[PDB]
Amino acid sequence: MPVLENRAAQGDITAPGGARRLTGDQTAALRDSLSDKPAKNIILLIGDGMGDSEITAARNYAEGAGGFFKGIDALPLTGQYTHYALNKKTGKPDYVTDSAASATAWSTGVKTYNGALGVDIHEKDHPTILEMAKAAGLATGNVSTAELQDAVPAALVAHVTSRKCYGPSATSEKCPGNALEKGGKGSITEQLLNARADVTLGGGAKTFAETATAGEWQGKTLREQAQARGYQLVSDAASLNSVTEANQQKPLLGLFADGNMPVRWLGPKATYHGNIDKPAVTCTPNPQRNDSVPTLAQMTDKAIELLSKNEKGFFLQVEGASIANPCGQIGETVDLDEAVQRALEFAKKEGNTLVIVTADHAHASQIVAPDTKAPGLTQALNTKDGAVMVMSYGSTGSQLRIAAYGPHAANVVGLTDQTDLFYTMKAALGLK
Amino acid sequence: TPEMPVLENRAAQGDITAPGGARRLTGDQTAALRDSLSDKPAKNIILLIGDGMGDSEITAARNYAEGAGGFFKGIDALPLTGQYTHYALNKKTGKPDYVTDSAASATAWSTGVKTYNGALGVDIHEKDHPTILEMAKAAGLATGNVSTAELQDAVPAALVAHVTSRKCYGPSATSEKCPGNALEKGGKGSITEQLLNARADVTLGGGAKTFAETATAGEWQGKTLREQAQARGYQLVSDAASLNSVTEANQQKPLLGLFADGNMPVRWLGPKATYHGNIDKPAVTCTPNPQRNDSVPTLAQMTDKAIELLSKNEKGFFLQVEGASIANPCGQIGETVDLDEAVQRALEFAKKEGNTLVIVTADHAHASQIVAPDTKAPGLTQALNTKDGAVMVMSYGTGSQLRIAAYGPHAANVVGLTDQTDLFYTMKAALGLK
Repeated sequence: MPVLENRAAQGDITAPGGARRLTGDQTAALRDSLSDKPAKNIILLIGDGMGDSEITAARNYAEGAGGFFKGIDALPLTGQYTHYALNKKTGKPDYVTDSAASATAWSTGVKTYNGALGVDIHEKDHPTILEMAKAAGLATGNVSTAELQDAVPAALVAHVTSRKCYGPSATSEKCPGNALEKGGKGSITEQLLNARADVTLGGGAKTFAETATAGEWQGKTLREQAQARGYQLVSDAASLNSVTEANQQKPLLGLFADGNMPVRWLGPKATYHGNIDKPAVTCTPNPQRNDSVPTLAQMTDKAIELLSKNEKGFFLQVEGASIANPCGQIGETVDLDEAVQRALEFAKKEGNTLVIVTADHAHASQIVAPDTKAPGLTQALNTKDGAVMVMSYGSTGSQLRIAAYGPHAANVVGLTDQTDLFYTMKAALGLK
Repeated sequence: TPEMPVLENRAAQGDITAPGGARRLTGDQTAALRDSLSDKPAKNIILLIGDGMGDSEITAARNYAEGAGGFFKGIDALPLTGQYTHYALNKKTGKPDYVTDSAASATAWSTGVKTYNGALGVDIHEKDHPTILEMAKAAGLATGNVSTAELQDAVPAALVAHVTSRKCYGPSATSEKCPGNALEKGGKGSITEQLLNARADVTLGGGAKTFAETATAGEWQGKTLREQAQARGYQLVSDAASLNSVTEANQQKPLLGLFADGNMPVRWLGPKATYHGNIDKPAVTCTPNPQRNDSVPTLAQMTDKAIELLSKNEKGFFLQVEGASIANPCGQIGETVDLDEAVQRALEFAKKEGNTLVIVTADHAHASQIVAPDTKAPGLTQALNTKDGAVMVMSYGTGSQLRIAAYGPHAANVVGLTDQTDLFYTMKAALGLK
C-alpha cells in the first residue's frame, strides 16, 4: 500500500494551479490504502502538543508554505479526534486535558482525570495496550525524547494516581496508595522496570539514582535493580548501536540524558510585541545535539530493528517530546517527522504494519499576521520561503489530527475519540 | 435507494466514565469507507463554508451545544476528512503570506489561483480568472449562491465578481478604491453589478443596502441596482413568505432574495468576551436572538429552497452556502449550529439523490481557543455553561491548516493534506467542466 509522495505544491504558487498539492483524482489511491487484514505490528508516534496549528507552523518554517513533511504529511488516511478529560469528583467532561489523562485514554480506552496514569476516576487500574501486547507474545517498545517517567511513556507501563510519582520519594509523598512500602505497585520507575518492555529508550536517568524503600531490591538504586534484573543498560549512541538483540531475557533500557534529551533547535523566547520590537529569528542548531546522543529517529530505527525479530509481531510507541519558544517547538516537530519517515519506510517494506501519527493535545501557539500587536508573547521568524511568519502565545481543547497508514487505518478517518485509538490498536493486533 | 453511507451516530456510545464508554466507533470502518468511494461523475455539488470554522471552533460549538461526547448530525457526519492549507501571497513579492483573509481564500477555491489578501477573482497581477460558478453556468448547470452575510461580502462575491479589493461593494466604493474596475472608468463594475451580470439561478442572502446605489454608466445608468435587477428580469423577494411562494428559478426568472439591509440576523446572543471575563464575570448561557423569526429564512431554509429550485435542472447544479460570522462566543457558536443545520439539509438531499458531492470546510480559522477554566489570559475570555452542565472557557488572544470533509462522488480528493486551490480542481473535475 506504499507512498503518496509527494503533496508539495506542484508548481509556481503565483500561477493558476501552481499551488495544487494533487496531480489528479485520489479515489484509486485511497481505495488502495484500505485493508482489513491483520496488523502484525503497530507503530504509534505521538508529537507532544502537535495539533494542526503546530504542524502548519513547522511546515511553513522548515519546508515553506507549499512544502511537504515526508513523514507527517504522507499518511493517506486522516481524521480528527477528541481528547477531553473528566472532572474527578463529578465525572463531567473537563474540556482541556493534560498529557497524563490523554495518554491514559489511548493507552487503556478509559477516560480519566487530569494527572492520572493508567487509572480511571475511581483510581482503579486498567491494562495498557503495551501490557496486552506483551501478554499476547508480541515484542514491545517504548521510546521518548522526554524523561521516561513523563506522562506519555509512563502511561504504557505505570498505574498511579498522580503523574508526579516518578520515583520512590515522590510516590511516598503524593501517591501513598501506590507506594511500594505501603503495599502498592510502586513508583512510575518501579512499575516501568516490572513491565519489562523489550525496548525502552529515552531520558530520565535522574530518577534511577533513587533507592527502593521495600521489596527484593530494597536499598539498591533503581539502576542497580535494573542491572540485577537482567536489563542491558546503555547511555549513548555507541553503546546503543552495539546492542544486537532485545527480548525478555535481555531487555534493553537506554537512558540518554539525566532529564529530557537535547532539543533540536535553539532560539530566543517569545516576548511582548516581539515581532515588532525584536529582529526576525532564524533558529540555530543546539550544540548539545551530537552523534553521541541518539536522535528520536535513530532510537526509532534501532527499536524497529530489534523488535521486528519477533515473528508474532510488535507494538512500538515513539514520543517526540516538547520541553513560548518557537524554535524549540518547531524543531521538535522536525524531529518527529524524521521518526515518522523511518516508521513509514519500514511499514511500506514489511506490508503488515499499521503506523499512526497524532498528538496528546494541542499547544496554544497561533500563526498570526506579521504586523500583529497581540496581548501575549510574539516572535517573527524567517522561514524557508524567505518571508516572515509570526507566532503568538496568548495565559488547549481543540480536536486535532490523527493520521494512519497500513491495515485498519480506516479507523482514524472522520471524527473519533482518543479512546477509540485504544480499541483500534487492540482490534488491529487481534488482542483480547 | 439512498445508499453511500453518512455517519449516523458518532456520539460517545456509553457512559464516558466507564471503559469504552467514550468510544465514537462501534466497530471497524474499513468496509464503510470502501463503500464511500466512487469516482463516478458528480451531477451536483453543494459546498458549505463556515466562516472562521476551524477545528477549534467546531470543537467549542460541539462542546457547548451537544456536549463533549455529542455529535453534529451534519458537520461531524461526513465520512471522508482531511486538512487543507490556505496561505495567501504577498502582492509585491509573490511569496507566501501565512495568514489569509476571506477574499484571498475564497478566490483560491473558486478560481484555483492563489492571490493577495483582499483580492476577489483576480491574481497578484490583477488579472481575472473564471470562477467555478461561471464555469458551471457555461456548461448548462444551474447555479446557487447562498449566504447569511451581505451578498457583497467576500465569500459569495468571489463566485461572481472580479475586483482588486473586496471593499468594492457598489459603484461608489468601486470608483474610489478599485478605479480600474469601475463601470464608468472602463471596468466590469462593482461587486453588485458583476453579481447582476453573472445571473446565478438562485442568489439568497443579506446586503440589500448596496442595491439602493445608482449605476454610473451603461444601459441602466441612473437606475438603482434594485431597479436594474427588476429590469433584467430577476424575481426579487425579501422575506420568508415571498421566498416560499417562488415556484421556479432559472435564466428567464433568476431569483434574488435580499433578506436584510446588511448581514442576516445571528442565531444567538451573549455578552462580548472581556479581560479576565472567565474570572470576573459569571458563566454565560447563550440566548435566542429575537430578530430571528419565521419571516426571515434561516441558512438551512435558504439551502433547502435553493436545492428544491436548482435540482429541477436535468444536467445538474452547483450550490455554495456560507454560514457567515459577525470576540462573541455565543454568536460564533450559534453560527456553527446554523451551518450544521444547513449541512444536514445538503446531506439528506445528497444521500437520496446519489450523485451529489457535498463538501464542508472554512475559509480560514478564527483565533478562539478552548482553555482551562482557571486560566488568567492576557486577551479576552469568557466562561460558558455547556450542555454537559460544566464550564468551558474560550480565549481570544490565523494560519493553521483546517478541516475539510466530504461525502459523495470524488470525496476522496479532500483526504490527507491538500491546498485550498485543489478544491477548485476537485469541483471542476467532479462536474466534468473544461
